[PDB]
Amino acid sequence: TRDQNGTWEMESNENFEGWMKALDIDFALRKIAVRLTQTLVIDQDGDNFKVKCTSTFWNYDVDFTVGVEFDEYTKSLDNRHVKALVTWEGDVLVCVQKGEKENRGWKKWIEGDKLYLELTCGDQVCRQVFKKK
Ligand SMILES: *C/C=C(C)/C=C/C=C(C)/C=C/C1=C(C)CCCC1(C)C
Repeated sequence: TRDQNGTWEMESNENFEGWMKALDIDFALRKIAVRLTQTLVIDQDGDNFKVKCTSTFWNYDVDFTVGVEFDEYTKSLDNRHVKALVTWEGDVLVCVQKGEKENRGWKKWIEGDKLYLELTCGDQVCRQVFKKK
C-alpha cells in the first residue's frame, strides 16, 4: 500500500536528538522536543499531499506534489533553502532536499497498521514509527 492518509500516533523514536542536532536546532528546543508525543495527519489525494505534524509546543506542516520539484524554505525548522522532490520507489515515498546539508530528506512507508518515517541529515538517521489512530 501507498496509502498514507490518516491520523498517526508516534510509538517509537530512535536517534531523534542526533537528527535535530544534525540540523543545528537549538539545544533548548531539542531538550523539550525529545519529550513530546507527536501526531502526524496526512491528507493524500493523487499526487497532492498535505502533512501536518503536531506536538504541544511546535508544529511542522508541508504541502507537496509527488513528482514536482519545489523550492522550499524550511521555515521555523532550520531557516534554510532547499530544492525538494518527493517520488515513489515502489511503495516507499522518498523526499530528497538538495542544499547545504548532505543526505537530507526522508522516507515514508506503510507496514500494516503502522507508518514508518526515516529522517536523514548528514550522517544521522532518525527512525520513527506511528500507529494509525
Ligand atoms: C513526511 C513527514 C515528515 C517530513 C515529518 C516531519 C516532522 C518534523 C520535521 C518534526 C519537527 C518537530 C521538531 C523537529 C521538534 C518537535 C516538534 C516537531 C515534532 C513538529
